[PDB]
Amino acid sequence: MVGQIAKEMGLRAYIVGGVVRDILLGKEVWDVDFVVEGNAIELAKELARRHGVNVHPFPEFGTAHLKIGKLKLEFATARREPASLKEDLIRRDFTINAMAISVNLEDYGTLIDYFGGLRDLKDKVIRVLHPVSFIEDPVRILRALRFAGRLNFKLSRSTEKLLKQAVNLGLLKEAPRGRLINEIKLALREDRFLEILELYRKYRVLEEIIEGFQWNEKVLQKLYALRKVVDWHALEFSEERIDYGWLYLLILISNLDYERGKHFLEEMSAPSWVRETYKFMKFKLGSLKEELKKAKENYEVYRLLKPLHTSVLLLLMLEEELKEKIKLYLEKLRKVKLPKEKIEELKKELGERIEELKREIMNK
Ligand SMILES: Nc1ccn([C@@H]2O[C@H](COP(=O)(O)OP(=O)(O)OP(=O)(O)O)[C@@H](O)[C@H]2O)c(=O)n1
Repeated sequence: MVGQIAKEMGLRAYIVGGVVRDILLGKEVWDVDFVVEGNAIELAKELARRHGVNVHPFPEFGTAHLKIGKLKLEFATARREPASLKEDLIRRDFTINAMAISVNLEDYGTLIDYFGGLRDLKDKVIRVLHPVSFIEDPVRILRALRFAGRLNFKLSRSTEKLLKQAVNLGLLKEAPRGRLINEIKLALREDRFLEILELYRKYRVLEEIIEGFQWNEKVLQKLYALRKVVDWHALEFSEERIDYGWLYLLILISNLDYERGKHFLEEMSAPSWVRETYKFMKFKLGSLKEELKKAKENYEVYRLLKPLHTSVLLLLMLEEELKEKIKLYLEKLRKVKLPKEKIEELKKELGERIEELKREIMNK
């Protein structure tokens, strides 16, 4: 599609960055990013045209978003911020993000590796292009680790020292907060997110990020324990799933104050029930686990756990004692139902009698 228009336009168009990586590693992505030696916006406009699909150009920035099918496309004009592709690439973060694939019909299919992105790709390694890089875009500090987390990669040695420097230089602080919180967000959407936390703690990045936070053993314990819990509840109920990353985020801010914590979650654009989970854990959780343990009958447990959110329950499973309790609630007590004739006999106040029959049959 693009290669042919680039012929008609006599341009050169390339697939660039993570997408390429995702391809070499065989991930599927319908979000595809290009860099153009030529006018990108018009290439986009003609692609859209011939497909007859709506396209949004961005004249100021010089890019265009357009969506072919459920597949998404963003065309960007090459820039050094003319510019050779190698210039567009050399400004990027990591070797494995620095590659490109030709849609140009002559070299079509070609992986373009200047900095050894493929070499470094097989070697399972996070390597920046140049050493100033961290200073250039400090958010990368996380992304690096993030990559290393998701794909199980090691930092380049030089990269390692570079990163510890940058961290230590508190660049992590002086970077605009918005991009950082953005990153942390995208980090906690990860399946490998725990390993990312391993790297976080390793470089102590979080201490340069959130106000008043530091790491303690118990936190880590309950974090791993959380991974077990999430593994399990994800296994049993496939329809009951939530985005679990938040939990771990929460587990970090637990020892923190409620003021700075809720400020931080609102800062994290945490969903309502998330910040609500923060509030309920900060305030009434002690009484919660107490009266949960103070409940002798299965139905009392039922009446205690009903109004509350699921994530909160998942958080309540961390205590060894309450494990079998939550197991009973989730697998049994909440599964019990009722016939007709009896209801009609209670009808001859109703919900009273129903709650009563609940209390009666549930205890065993
Ligand atoms: N802080 C950043 C953000 C991104 N990039 C560059 O931006 C491109 C893609 O942006 P991004 O989507 O953030 O990185 P991806 O590798 O595509 O990973 P993902 O799709 O998950 O975001 C890559 O070439 C990368 O080099 C960068 O150099 N520094």
